[PDB]
Amino acid sequence: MIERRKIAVIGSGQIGGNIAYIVGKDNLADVVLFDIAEGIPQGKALDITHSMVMFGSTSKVIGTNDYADISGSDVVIITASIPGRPKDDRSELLFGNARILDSVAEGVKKYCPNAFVICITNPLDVMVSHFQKVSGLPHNKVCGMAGVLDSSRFRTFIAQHFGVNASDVSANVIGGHGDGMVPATSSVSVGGVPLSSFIKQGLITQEQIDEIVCHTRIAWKEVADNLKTGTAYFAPAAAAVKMAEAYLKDKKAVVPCSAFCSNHYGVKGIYMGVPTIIGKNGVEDILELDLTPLEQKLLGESINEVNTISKVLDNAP
Amino acid sequence: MIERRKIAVIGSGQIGGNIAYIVGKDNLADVVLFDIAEGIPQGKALDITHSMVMFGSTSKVIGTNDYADISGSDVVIITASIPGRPKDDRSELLFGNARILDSVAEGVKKYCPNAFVICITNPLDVMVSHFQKVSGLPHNKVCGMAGVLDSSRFRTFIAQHFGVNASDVSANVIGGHGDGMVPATSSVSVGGVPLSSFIKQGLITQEQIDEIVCHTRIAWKEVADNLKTGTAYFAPAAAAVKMAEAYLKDKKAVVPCSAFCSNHYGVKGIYMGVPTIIGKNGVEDILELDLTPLEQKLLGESINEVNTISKVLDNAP
Amino acid sequence: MIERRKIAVIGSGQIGGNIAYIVGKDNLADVVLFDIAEGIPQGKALDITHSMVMFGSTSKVIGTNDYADISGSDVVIITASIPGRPKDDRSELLFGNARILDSVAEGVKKYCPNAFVICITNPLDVMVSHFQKVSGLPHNKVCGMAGVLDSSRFRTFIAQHFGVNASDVSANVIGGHGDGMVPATSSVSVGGVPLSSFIKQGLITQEQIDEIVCHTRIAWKEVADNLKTGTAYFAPAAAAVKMAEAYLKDKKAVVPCSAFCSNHYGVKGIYMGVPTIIGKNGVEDILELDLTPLEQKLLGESINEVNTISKVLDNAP
Amino acid sequence: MIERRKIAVIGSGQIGGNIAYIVGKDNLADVVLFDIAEGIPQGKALDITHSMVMFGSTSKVIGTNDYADISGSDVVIITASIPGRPKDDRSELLFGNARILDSVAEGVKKYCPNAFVICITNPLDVMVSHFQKVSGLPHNKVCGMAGVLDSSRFRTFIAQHFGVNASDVSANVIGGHGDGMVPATSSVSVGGVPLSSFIKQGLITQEQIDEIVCHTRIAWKEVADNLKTGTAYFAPAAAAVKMAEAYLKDKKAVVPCSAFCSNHYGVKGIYMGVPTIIGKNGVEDILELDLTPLEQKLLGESINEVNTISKVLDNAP
Ligand SMILES: NC(=O)c1ccc[n+]([C@@H]2O[C@H](COP(=O)([O-])OP(=O)(O)OC[C@H]3O[C@@H](n4cnc5c(N)ncnc54)[C@H](O)[C@@H]3O)[C@@H](O)[C@H]2O)c1
Ligand SMILES: NC(=O)c1ccc[n+]([C@@H]2O[C@H](COP(=O)([O-])OP(=O)(O)OC[C@H]3O[C@@H](n4cnc5c(N)ncnc54)[C@H](O)[C@@H]3O)[C@@H](O)[C@H]2O)c1
Ligand SMILES: NC(=O)c1ccc[n+]([C@@H]2O[C@H](COP(=O)([O-])OP(=O)(O)OC[C@H]3O[C@@H](n4cnc5c(N)ncnc54)[C@H](O)[C@@H]3O)[C@@H](O)[C@H]2O)c1
Ligand SMILES: NC(=O)c1ccc[n+]([C@@H]2O[C@H](COP(=O)([O-])OP(=O)(O)OC[C@H]3O[C@@H](n4cnc5c(N)ncnc54)[C@H](O)[C@@H]3O)[C@@H](O)[C@H]2O)c1
Repeated sequence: MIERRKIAVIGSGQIGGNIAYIVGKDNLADVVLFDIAEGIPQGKALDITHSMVMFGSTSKVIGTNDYADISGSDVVIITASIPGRPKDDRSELLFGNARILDSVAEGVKKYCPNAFVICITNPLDVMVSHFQKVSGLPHNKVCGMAGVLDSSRFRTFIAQHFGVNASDVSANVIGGHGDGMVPATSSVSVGGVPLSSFIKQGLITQEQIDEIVCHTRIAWKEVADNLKTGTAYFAPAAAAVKMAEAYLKDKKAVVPCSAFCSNHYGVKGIYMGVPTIIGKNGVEDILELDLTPLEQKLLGESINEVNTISKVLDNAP
Repeated sequence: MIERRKIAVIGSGQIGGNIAYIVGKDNLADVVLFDIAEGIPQGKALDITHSMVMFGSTSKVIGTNDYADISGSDVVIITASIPGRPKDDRSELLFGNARILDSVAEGVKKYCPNAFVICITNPLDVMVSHFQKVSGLPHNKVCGMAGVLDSSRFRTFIAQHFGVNASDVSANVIGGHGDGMVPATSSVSVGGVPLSSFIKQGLITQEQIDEIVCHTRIAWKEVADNLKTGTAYFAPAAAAVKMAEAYLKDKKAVVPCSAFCSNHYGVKGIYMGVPTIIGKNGVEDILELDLTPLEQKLLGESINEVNTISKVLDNAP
Repeated sequence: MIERRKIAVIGSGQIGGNIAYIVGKDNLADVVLFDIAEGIPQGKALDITHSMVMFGSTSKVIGTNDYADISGSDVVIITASIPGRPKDDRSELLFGNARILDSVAEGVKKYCPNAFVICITNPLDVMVSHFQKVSGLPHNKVCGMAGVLDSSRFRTFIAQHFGVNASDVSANVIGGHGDGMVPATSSVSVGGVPLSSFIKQGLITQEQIDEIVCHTRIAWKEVADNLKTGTAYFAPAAAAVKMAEAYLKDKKAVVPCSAFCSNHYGVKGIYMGVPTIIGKNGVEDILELDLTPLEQKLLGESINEVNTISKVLDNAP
Repeated sequence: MIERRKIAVIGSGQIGGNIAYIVGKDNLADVVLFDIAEGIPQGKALDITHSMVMFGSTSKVIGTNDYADISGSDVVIITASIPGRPKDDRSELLFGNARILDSVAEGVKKYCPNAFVICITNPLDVMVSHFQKVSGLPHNKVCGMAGVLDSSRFRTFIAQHFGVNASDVSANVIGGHGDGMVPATSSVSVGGVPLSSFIKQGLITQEQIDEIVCHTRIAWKEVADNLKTGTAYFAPAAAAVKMAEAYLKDKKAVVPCSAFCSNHYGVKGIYMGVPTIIGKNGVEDILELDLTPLEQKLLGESINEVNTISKVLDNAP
């Protein structure tokens, strides 16, 4: 019997509200906006409900403070976080958000244990690992949104240099969602043309490539410093929706995200940004990029960052 | 010559940013986000720019505080306003927002005087009238967003009662965007069936229609009371986009909006909520609904409330 | 566990192929194109498959001659028919297509008895009734596409007169899909304005309305006489997809279609064109239009046509 | 002034009608369907017109046999051809179709000389060269659809092997649209990973790549053999629309098409399959792929086959 698709958004702040907005606009699923703050999800849900007829969507969007309402959710997107932007590093939110995810894990485990969980809450890679351990959900049904955002930024900056449609730039960011993230320049192409060729042709310099890599790594601060009252939320929301689409429509889409990687990239069981295939069984495979020796080292340094913050969490107050 | 469509969003707050998000997502046009507040429009533009590749759109979205950047704009959407939500009525911000729109009027007059202008700034009907006077733009190239939002709520509430797709409800709200808005119950139809028939069939009572009419007029408060930090912004943004679409696509679409009504509804030249036809020449026509004596009276009261508040603004002490 | 939606198209001729094309384009479902003609569905499926990447859809489209391949189909759309356009009346195909539907009913009953069946095969209303009797599927899970096509034509012609967007014209055609079909002028509106008002305003004449009614009734011949090699197929395909959308997305959409009507319009168990609500349980309700005495008589004459052709079939060779 | 976009489709057969269908569905532009055959374009235009309200599009679609009706066309797409499918090679219809394109050239030269012209008529590369010469239109405003169709098939077949979304495969086909097309295997990547890496990882063999390359070159026959009444038309139509989109939306999109290559791939001025950048000024650039010695040679052979057949047409007996 046909049932409507259902996405639960845990945390109805800046990102959560836009996710509901976009999901509703696309008629991808019904949405449940969950939050502990009185009135917030209810007001956003009512507002978004009014827009549905304008978009020609019959998606239902409700606000709640009750985990019972996320029962039967196909996808759970976790945006829940302590207030205030990070000053210097995403891991400043580590202790507070780990405790939030403990609570979220109990709600999910009880009401929708078969859901595909997409974590957004920072510090992303550590939070995803934490959520999986506490919730007990299968590794392939729990992942983190990060790579799509980082890679979209990487692709956009390359596209802005060459003056071409970013959809025609292929480019990946891998590793942890932090300073150590690795935009893999070696496997970048624009319409099938690699960066090495554009260098020979005189259309881009290595220094320009290095600036694009740097820009990608610290892009979050550029947005956050301009917004002042918080961090990026339009693109992170859009990225979460693309990931939800891949699962709900069984796309077998190649998606860079934080996934449990245990037989690739020289690691033996860790959550980190890698190119995955996402479909109706969640994370169905991981693909191995052709990394240079330098890039393999940078990835190693990224893995170290993830392990370091993970150990800090294991010795929390 | 093919040129990209260009939409200028004046005021990059809650509604302005959402308009930019959706316009870009749909690839309806390039977007210029204008604001006086430092950082805000640049930050949102950068964030939204990163999402464009996720949506498969090539729309360019930039942020600015320089009116020279809105030149050649096909459409201008004005959300600029002084801070703080309305208490009981929308017409408390009259003098401040009139002052803001003077600057916008001078900006548009200089850099894009052939633009279709859609005002959203409250108090809507007076602001629209004020902008046209100060700007000197043709009456048919200046209107206000209100009816689409109110009609959308009206359609939504009717649809919830009957348990049907709101897209299959036809319903209009006319008059001023305030407590004296007139949801024309006589114009209502659900897939060809009118409310009178549904009463006779016993599928809706007169008391329920009264509640729906009331809900529509006070719906803005229900949202604001729950958001607590401001007024509705997801649905108002979407409404403005639908109006922009009608213009840019030359749809000849029926759009309830605040337009210069010169020879309909017993008025000689006033900006108020009416069902217009919008195409490439702006407001191209106005339709005449079959209003009941009661609805004629309610609209008459609505017309007076506009002129009352309009004359107060003319008498600048 | 998330499974892809599946639509089976029985008959991969002119309409069938476009249905697959559009369903695939929209990524509404996977498609199985069934036909008895060797090579035809396979070639169309391969061709349409190549277009999927161009549309950004991951829909799978296959061609088959084996009813086993329609197992687990959520929706079955029946386009199967004997060759050649009708000369004067759709019922010329009655005897041949009744026998085809006997075969289709066995395939559906065995492999996907829980499917929502949308019949297109002419003579529509009699074929739908025939399919339901032979297949044994519930009345609410078997219907015929016709009203959406007839009403879209009716709406288009009205829209073409007034020079407005047809989406803003509300108008229904009811009764049998034949010469006796009833375009209900009484409940037509354009942006909430009834035709009676446009007559008073001098914008349309009753004779012009009568021509639009006639044009609607014989529209099929206008298309067919121009195509020469067959009858209309672009719009009928689009109409079938809208009906499939309503079921698969649980829209509660108001859809004029041939449905089993037993407590409305003065009939006690007959398939005929009526305004329905379609959702995940198929035909979930029928709505009652406000018909004039003249329109009630015309509907009576339509019912007689349907019964007459139905009796002819009951006394087949 | 906002004006509607306008696309003229010259030749309203299998491909032409599908282009009209999709353009209208997407509301990309108004459509003029031109043909010499009586009734055909009028019938399809009327049929497609009825579907517009179903799709929620206001695109106007008309049929004609008068070149004056294609005036002011932003894009012209040429499908006009003599009847009958190709036997073994596409270059059998040279003289007949060259004669047809003379008429189209004179029509476009008179009524819409600033139009972006996309030729589809076979033999593609020679027809494109012929049309530009006879029409006198700028080289950058005239191109041929081929590479998008071939690249789409190439991407699709690669994607089927790896079991991933074809949209996440980057792959180009260059050279002539014939047996000497060159699927550049060296340009292939699946989410950043190249075929060389997949070979090393043991996820694809060299023999399988050879089969995929072969499948791509002969794919047109597989479709034609199954359709039996003609050649592929769903995917070719969609390809032409994607090219029109790139122009009308000013996408700066990477489009493999038959373009005037003057200073790349070792040629001084010839129409052949190359990766172009298409925007509002037509073909705005050409990208240089890193071809292997073998691929350079295969492309060289392809270039000769164009000039061979091109010189045969220059020598009109
Ligand atoms: N992965 C990424 O790439 C990425 C990108 C941007 C932002 N982020 C992160 O996403 C998170 C959300 O960002 P935002 O701007 O939407 O934050 P926000 O402050 O706007 O929203 C957070 C919401 O979480 C709610 N919340 C707090 N405690 C909760 C609990 N116990 N249960 C449920 N809800 C609770 C709050 O009420 C608030 O509405 C942040 O941690 C941010 O750093 C991640
Ligand atoms: N018509 C309707 O139905 C409707 C519905 C909802 C809200 N509104 C109204 O729309 C307006 C905007 O709502 P919001 O929530 O986006 O407000 P907001 O406070 O979030 O945004 C207003 C923006 O205007 C900017 N601004 C201030 N002075 C300016 C100037 N001189 N030039 C340019 N920009 C300036 C501010 O920096 C701010 O970013 C309000 O007046 C609100 O009452 C109307
Ligand atoms: N309901 C409506 O409003 C409406 C509108 C237009 C057309 N139609 C009808 O739809 C039907 C299809 O029209 P079309 O133009 O697509 O016809 P078509 O001739 O192009 O296609 C019919 C297909 O049915 C196949 N077929 C024949 N016998 C079969 C069997 N036993 N099992 C499976 N398939 C079989 C044929 O091989 C052929 O491919 C016609 O009867 C036509 O009158 C209905
Ligand atoms: N580039 C590619 O990859 C590709 C792929 C498939 C097909 N094709 C080619 O595209 C062309 C069209 O294919 P189709 O299946 O649509 O063919 P079709 O026979 O279905 O349609 C051709 C149309 O051209 C019309 N026509 C004939 N003479 C004309 C004239 N002087 N002016 C205007 N119109 C005229 C005919 O009436 C007919 O409707 C063929 O040449 C085919 O080989 C190219």
